[PDB]
Amino acid sequence: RPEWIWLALGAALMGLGALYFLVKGMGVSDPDAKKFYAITALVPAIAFTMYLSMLLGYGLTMVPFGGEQNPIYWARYADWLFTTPLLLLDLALLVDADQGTILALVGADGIMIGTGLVGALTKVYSYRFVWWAISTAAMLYILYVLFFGFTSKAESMRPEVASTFKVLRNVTVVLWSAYPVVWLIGSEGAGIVPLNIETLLFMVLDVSAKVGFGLILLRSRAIFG
Ligand SMILES: *C/C=C(C)/C=C/C=C(C)/C=C/C1=C(C)CCCC1(C)C
Ligand SMILES: CCCCCCCC/C=C\CCCCCCCC(=O)O
Ligand SMILES: CCCCCC
Ligand SMILES: CCCCCC
Ligand SMILES: [Kr]
Ligand SMILES: [Kr]
Ligand SMILES: [Kr]
Ligand SMILES: [Kr]
Ligand SMILES: [Kr]
Ligand SMILES: [Kr]
Ligand SMILES: [Kr]
Ligand SMILES: [Kr]
Ligand SMILES: [Kr]
Ligand SMILES: [Kr]
Ligand SMILES: [Kr]
Ligand SMILES: [Kr]
Ligand SMILES: [Kr]
Ligand SMILES: [Kr]
Ligand SMILES: [Kr]
Ligand SMILES: [Kr]
Ligand SMILES: [Kr]
Ligand SMILES: [Kr]
Ligand SMILES: [Kr]
Ligand SMILES: [Kr]
Ligand SMILES: [Kr]
Ligand SMILES: [Kr]
Ligand SMILES: [Kr]
Ligand SMILES: [Kr]
Ligand SMILES: [Kr]
Ligand SMILES: [Kr]
Ligand SMILES: [Kr]
Ligand SMILES: [Kr]
Repeated sequence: RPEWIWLALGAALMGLGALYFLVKGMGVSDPDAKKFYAITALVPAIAFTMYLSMLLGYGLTMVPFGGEQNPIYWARYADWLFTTPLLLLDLALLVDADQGTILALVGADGIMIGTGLVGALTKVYSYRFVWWAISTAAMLYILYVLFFGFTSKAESMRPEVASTFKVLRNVTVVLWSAYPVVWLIGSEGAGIVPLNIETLLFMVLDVSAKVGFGLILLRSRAIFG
């Protein structure tokens, strides 16, 4: 399986990212700051587990569509189901979002990843893209609440919080927006690029969205109470 190279590198970078965050957090006692270390280290730990599972051949299924048997890594969606809500919780704790907003984001993130997977398992080529469209609408709902709602909340807090939140907000909009496009061009969608290139592109986005995001958050004074 040519994609195995990117599964192995993906596992190695998520694993080292998780260990990095844990070692950096050992120099921290602030209760507020520890909550962000715990969440931010768990995200690449979950991704490490799912990349290792896919590398060893677990979390793969064949879906017939477009008159072919198509390899679909469903473990990718299992990873995203747990990690995308932890990343949204990092942002929600930074701007001290209320519990209702937190539930609405988790729910919307559940629809985004759930309909993602339904589309990936859909046997009628055409309907794959209806589910992609619903998943994308849910992502746009999330990015709207983050970009407009959370910025407004962050601007009513201390400037250190507004400043860190804006950088994390900018990275999230850019990286999250790439995912639906990679799905469209990859083996899950139109099959313009082969599985091994889809895997490489998801791996770069995942490492950027977990380790990159995590470095920006945990280097900031905004996480201290
Ligand atoms: C750690 C990984 C992260 C930040 C993953 C993000 C994943 C997405 C934003 C996925 C979104 C998708 C759509 C909006 C369209 C349909 C397919 C998905 C699931 C790739
Ligand atoms: C600049 C990046 C913004 C990304 C988050 C929003 C994603 C798109 C979702 C729905 C459309 C929102 C309408 C945007 C108009 C701008 C309004 C304003 O700046 O006052
Ligand atoms: C056929 C794979 C189903 C995915 C389980 C969440
Ligand atoms: C699906 C679009 C979400 C934006 C809310 C105004
Ligand atoms: Kr590797
Ligand atoms: Kr550690
Ligand atoms: Kr956590
Ligand atoms: Kr996991
Ligand atoms: Kr895990
Ligand atoms: Kr596994
Ligand atoms: Kr799995
Ligand atoms: Kr799983
Ligand atoms: Kr998982
Ligand atoms: Kr988990
Ligand atoms: Kr969460
Ligand atoms: Kr996020
Ligand atoms: Kr959240
Ligand atoms: Kr909710
Ligand atoms: Kr929910
Ligand atoms: Kr979720
Ligand atoms: Kr899922
Ligand atoms: Kr579409
Ligand atoms: Kr999808
Ligand atoms: Kr960015
Ligand atoms: Kr970015
Ligand atoms: Kr986009
Ligand atoms: Kr998109
Ligand atoms: Kr496409
Ligand atoms: Kr990418
Ligand atoms: Kr990227
Ligand atoms: Kr980043
Ligand atoms: Kr860090």
